[PDB]
Amino acid sequence: KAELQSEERKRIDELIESGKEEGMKIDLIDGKGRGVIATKQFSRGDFVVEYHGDLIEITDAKKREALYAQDPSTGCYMYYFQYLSKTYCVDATRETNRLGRLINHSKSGNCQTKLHDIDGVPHLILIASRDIAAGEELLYDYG
Amino acid sequence: KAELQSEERKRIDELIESGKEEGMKIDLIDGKGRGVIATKQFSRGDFVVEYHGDLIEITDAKKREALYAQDPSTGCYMYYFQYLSKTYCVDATRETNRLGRLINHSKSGNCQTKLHDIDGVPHLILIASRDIAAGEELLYDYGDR
Ligand SMILES: *CCC(=O)NCCCNc1nc(N2CCCC2)nc2cc(OC)c(OC)cc12
Ligand SMILES: *CCC(=O)NCCCNc1nc(N2CCCC2)nc2cc(OC)c(OC)cc12
Repeated sequence: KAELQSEERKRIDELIESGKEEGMKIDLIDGKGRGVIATKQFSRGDFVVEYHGDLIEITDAKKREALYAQDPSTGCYMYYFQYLSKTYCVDATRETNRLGRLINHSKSGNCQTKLHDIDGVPHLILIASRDIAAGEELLYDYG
Repeated sequence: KAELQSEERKRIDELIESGKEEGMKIDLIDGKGRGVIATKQFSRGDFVVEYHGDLIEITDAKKREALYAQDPSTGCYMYYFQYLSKTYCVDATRETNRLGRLINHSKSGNCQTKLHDIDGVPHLILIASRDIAAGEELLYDYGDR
């Protein structure tokens, strides 16, 4: 073990809250376009990056969705989930410098999502679903 | 006022439970592209069409989102809402004969959303936000409002 689990949790909390993202970079994938590449090896289970965005409840998510007035054909950055009796939305619509929202989707990726609680506040993170080689495209799937 | 409210509530319920979607058609909208055009007049407040899809709970919404495994850049047909303190999703991903999911979005729209109850079951419907003349493209706004 619990000590090591608590200590790894602390390192994940510190990375999440620091504002820093390492071990990855934006690159153009041949025949695909923009994507995120691992610039270091990842082991199955390792923290990759947060899917960073504003955490809001469903009422505020509806207010935001109504006001963006963006066309739905271009995709949505608002992700919904339930956590301890509440429904939340991680709204990553804002065009920030964060890499989590840039990781492409795949029918079989090397990143999976997990909810990571920080003092009763859930964070949507990407963890490695298998071992990842440096240079591989980071690809998520829901799962 | 209660009589007119009840008569209309029954009119909306019958249309939903019959599958028939009258006064509109699929068309190449002038100067834009594919959409839905009104083929009759609609007064402000009138029922236009339901945003038809599978009504599911959040657990099943997560499983479907995981199974479709679609590229998120092409848009999403899964609409999340709260009704009587419970979370729902109307999933219109399936390509059916239904027109509601084909109505284009616009903040300058002529259709607004409303949650319409049928024996405790919420249905997401589109209602005319203003008068709509025949030949106008139907366009939705997410607002109530
Ligand atoms: C990030 C916000 C977002 O994209 N939300 C998507 C909500 C579900 N998708 C969707 N919803 C509707 N509605 C909901 C309320 C009545 C009309 N119409 C849609 C229409 C289209 O295309 C015409 C799409 O395309 C993906 C999605 C719709
Ligand atoms: C109809 C299903 C759907 O489109 N769901 C949208 C979910 C929110 N959008 C979104 N989410 C993520 N996540 C969620 C869990 C970690 C990764 N990544 C996204 C990435 C991209 O592009 C790279 C988009 O593009 C619109 C949306 C994402």
